[PDB]
Amino acid sequence: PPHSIEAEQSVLGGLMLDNERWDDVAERVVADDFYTRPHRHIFTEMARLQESGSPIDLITLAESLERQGQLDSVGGFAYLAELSKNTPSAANISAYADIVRE
Repeated sequence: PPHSIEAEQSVLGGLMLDNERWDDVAERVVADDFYTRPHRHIFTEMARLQESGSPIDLITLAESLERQGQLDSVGGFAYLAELSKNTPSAANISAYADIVRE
């Protein structure tokens, strides 16, 4: 299957809905593997958060990006909200993580 942005969206959104699938995703993809700037930024952020013991769900994430002035640079809360809603829970994050890797 093709790369596209939807795949990236599903990885990120999916990670927001399930902070546990992180290790799997991290072992398959890296920030710079993402097309868009927003996505690389969000990914780096989730990396920082998760590597510091903090959850990477929508509320925690949006909260940290705002306290850092970077919320606008990522697409604002509206976009993070969109990623959270658009990605169905019935998806294989590891698969998409791999699709994004190549």
